[PDB]
Amino acid sequence: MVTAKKDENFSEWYTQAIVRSEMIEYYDISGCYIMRPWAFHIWEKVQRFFDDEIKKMGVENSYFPMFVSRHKLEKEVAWVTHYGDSPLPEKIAIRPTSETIMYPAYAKWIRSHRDLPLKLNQWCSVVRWEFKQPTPFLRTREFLWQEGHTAHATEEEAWELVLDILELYRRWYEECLAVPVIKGEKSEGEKFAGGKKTTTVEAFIPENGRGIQAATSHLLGTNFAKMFEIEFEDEEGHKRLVHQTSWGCTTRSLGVMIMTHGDDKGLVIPPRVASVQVVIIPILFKDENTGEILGKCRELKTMLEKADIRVRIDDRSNYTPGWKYNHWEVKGVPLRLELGPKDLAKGTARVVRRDTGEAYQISWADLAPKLLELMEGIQRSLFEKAKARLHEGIEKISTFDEVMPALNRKHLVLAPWCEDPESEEQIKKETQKLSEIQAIEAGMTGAMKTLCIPFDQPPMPEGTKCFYTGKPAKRWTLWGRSY
Amino acid sequence: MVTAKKDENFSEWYTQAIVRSEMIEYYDISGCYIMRPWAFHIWEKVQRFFDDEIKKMGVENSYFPMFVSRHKLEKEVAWVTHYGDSPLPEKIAIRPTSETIMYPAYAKWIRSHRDLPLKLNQWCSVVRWEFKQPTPFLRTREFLWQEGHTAHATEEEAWELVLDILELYRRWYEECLAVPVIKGEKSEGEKFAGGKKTTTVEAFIPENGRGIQAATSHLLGTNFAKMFEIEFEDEEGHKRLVHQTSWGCTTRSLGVMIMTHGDDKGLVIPPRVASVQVVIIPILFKDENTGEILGKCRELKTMLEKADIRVRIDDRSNYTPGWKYNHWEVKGVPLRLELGPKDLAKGTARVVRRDTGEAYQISWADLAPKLLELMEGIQRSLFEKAKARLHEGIEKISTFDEVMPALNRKHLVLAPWCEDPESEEQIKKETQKLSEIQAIEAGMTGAMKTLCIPFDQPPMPEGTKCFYTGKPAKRWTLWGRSY
Ligand SMILES: Cc1cc(N2CC[C@@](C#N)(C3CC3)C2=O)cc(NC(=O)Cc2ccccc2)n1
Ligand SMILES: Cc1cc(N2CC[C@@](C#N)(C3CC3)C2=O)cc(NC(=O)Cc2ccccc2)n1
Repeated sequence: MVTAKKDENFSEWYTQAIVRSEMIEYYDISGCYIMRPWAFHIWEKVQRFFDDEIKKMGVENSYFPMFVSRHKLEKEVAWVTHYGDSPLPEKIAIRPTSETIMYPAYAKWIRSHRDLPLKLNQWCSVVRWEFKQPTPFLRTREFLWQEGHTAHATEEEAWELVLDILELYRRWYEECLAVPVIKGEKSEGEKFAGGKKTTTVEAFIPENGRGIQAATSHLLGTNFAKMFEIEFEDEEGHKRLVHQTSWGCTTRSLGVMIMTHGDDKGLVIPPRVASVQVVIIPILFKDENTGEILGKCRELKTMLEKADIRVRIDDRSNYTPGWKYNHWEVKGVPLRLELGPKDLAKGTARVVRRDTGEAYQISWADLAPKLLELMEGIQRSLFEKAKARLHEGIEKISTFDEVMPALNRKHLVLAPWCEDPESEEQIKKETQKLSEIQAIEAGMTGAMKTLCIPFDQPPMPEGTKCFYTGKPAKRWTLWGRSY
Repeated sequence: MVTAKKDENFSEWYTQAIVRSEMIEYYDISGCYIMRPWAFHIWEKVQRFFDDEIKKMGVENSYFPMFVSRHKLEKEVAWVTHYGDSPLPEKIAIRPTSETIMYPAYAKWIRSHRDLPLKLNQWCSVVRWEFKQPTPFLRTREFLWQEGHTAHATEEEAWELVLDILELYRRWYEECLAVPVIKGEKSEGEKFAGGKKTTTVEAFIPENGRGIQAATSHLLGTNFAKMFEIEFEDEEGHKRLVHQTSWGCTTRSLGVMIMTHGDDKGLVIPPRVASVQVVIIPILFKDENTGEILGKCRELKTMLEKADIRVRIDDRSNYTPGWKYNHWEVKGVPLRLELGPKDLAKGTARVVRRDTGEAYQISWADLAPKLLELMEGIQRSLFEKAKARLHEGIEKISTFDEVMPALNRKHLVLAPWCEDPESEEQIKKETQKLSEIQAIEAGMTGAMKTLCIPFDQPPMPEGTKCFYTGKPAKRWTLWGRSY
């Protein structure tokens, strides 16, 4: 049983939810966590979704080495310096990302416009060795991801791909994980080092008021092509720099999903990614025809699987139905199906949905289409409720004086901004200081930073001033405390 | 074009075959190679096969960290000692294998016999940092693999799983990759450190006479359970050690496939793993109805894909058909389909098989079933020819005096052996010395070691003596030079 309340001690709630559901195990190296099958299966599902989608775009998978030489990297990094006891003459780094590993090869492979576009992806893990507090799934020292890297003859084609991938990330979060996200452009201070423009999808954790970057898609432009001499010839033979993109998304997505839909009973997993969509729990009275009940459960499982419903029967005789109900609730199975002698006699089954607890009596003949309908209802309900919480979590403001009250309500702020990079640094420092003072009156950082400049922009009145500098505002920008 | 001959300079042939087909790219860290899509797709195919098969056994995937603490590992390793410039207080190692990473968790997770069997697998890369000459695919410093790890209430159930997995590895090599392998038991000196009994499938490279371990499946017994205190209670409450297995297989399999089937024109890829099974090459005379020809090629592609045949049309107008024929031969596509105006007029297509060059004229209505039949014929032919070469490569001998002649014929030897571990060390040293002398008369190591003790044992006459010690022979053992 989960016993911390999600709305009272969120940190303890999260730990209990992911440990008691058997998703994670701890490890004696800080910032690294074991992903057990209950979590890993969800990763496999979103991996298959994204892989199928980028394959349709002509992206192909590959595998590049986990090590990068010092001079290539330096053209929060873990450095290998010894094999056994023998020092290496040049230290080598574990990849935090693979631009410097892949792009010398790109420079070799690309010669003609006929070689473009080049589109590669790899599924691997990377290491970003930071000393700040790690969080299971959300912010870890090693994490699983995919990184895609493309090169194009024109900036416009590269940008179109940046946005196509960002839309795939929106679908990963909203359509698979039922997590609402906001598409936007990163600030100059927050964009990828060396890139031209970084786009992002941002999510929100209401219980601690924090934004979090859900995935990222970078227009690198010609910057890395200049760095690595990646050029192509047109048909007349003139050499030009390629235009590049890089994009990535990680197991952070699972953590965001967990935090968005979980409740006081534990996990709630959206049906579209749940490894068990329906758990069948037979009633096993000592004084019943148990073989008949179990046989009917097997028949129902076969029937549901013909509709591609993922089913598990928990026929263990050493646990009670009440124990099983709690067990699979903690694990987030979206539907429970109960079958006992009285149901058998009626030709029906009792189905309980995990998100609301509502129960249904459903005839066996109706079971497959009704459960498909119910699972789409659960998926949409999880998304719509999360989207309403996202909406309620964003305050539209006009001046910096409104920031700290809004942050104290654990909200994000949407504010007109002049987009001066110095002003973002100053806002970060000032909000951190004010947060510290408030903490001392009270008995992760308190700084507010930009999350993104949203693609969907409210109207900007003619003389609207920047909320911090008073200079002419340029765009509406989303800010908050952040991971 | 490949221009080194496979039977004249095998090393150069192999390099040309894997580079000119765009399977590999070199890298500025020795022993690490980039896997380009043409190779990576084959890895994806065998990964899907093996993953589906172990899922049917109740194995579930997971992900454990790439780092292991020094004391846990030490309860050819690359050591991380710094993040940026900050030294760590305890150095941490990159996994060469994950027993010491996973089994503390196993000890925590396993409490009751009801928790058994526990069956986990992960797909990842590992690092074994050796200074010997590396070989693309076959012997690398970092390599992709899967490692499976199971725990059972009895030794017999664990052993049954060891053999079930070994059979899956036989299917991986023989049924997917059309590479014949020999199942056997490793010698005491060659078995997994800490394990009870190691089983193996061994393959053979005729051109350099070398055996190579294709995959491995270990009965760990209770040894690691003792090391890590992995115990379970029976229903009456007595604690007993679990019985464990570990097994692994790597991208080495791709290299073995390449070496087994390739020819002087380049790669030959078995249809069951070829990412392009049929390449359609339209004839594109300037004075023809090119749109009609290309339209028919599209129709044929759709028809073939309804039979799950993997098809690519090479409709590039800037290369000749002869250029395309060579291009896709070098890449190992098992079937080429040619279509020009005269074929269109006849309602047929011309199909050329990559392994033998035989051509067929096939009606469009017959195309799908005939090509399925032809691909199964190519697959079986590749396997049967490789199996005959394996058979011709093994000499059954009686005394050590016959070893060096057989090795000079680039053969393996099957010999009666007393199985004394000291005798294996002495045979290794003696054959290395004799090889060195022969080298100096002539203008990788020359040592002969055990490859395995095959499951399929010839009859052992009553008084048969060991070929090296003259003591009573115990079993027939397969020896050769080795990777
Ligand atoms: C699990 C996960 C995810 C991500 N990040 C980054 C942005 C990104 C996005 N979008 C990546 C480009 C794809 C993402 O997901 C980052 C991380 N760890 C770290 O920064 C290291 C760390 C560890 C402990 C505390 C503080 C920092 N850990
Ligand atoms: C690609 C690949 C494969 C394998 N091995 C091992 C046995 C095994 C089997 N069966 C593993 C258990 C699964 C296998 O495939 C091993 C390796 N590198 C190494 O030993 C490191 C190395 C590098 C250069 C020269 C010498 C040694 N490199």
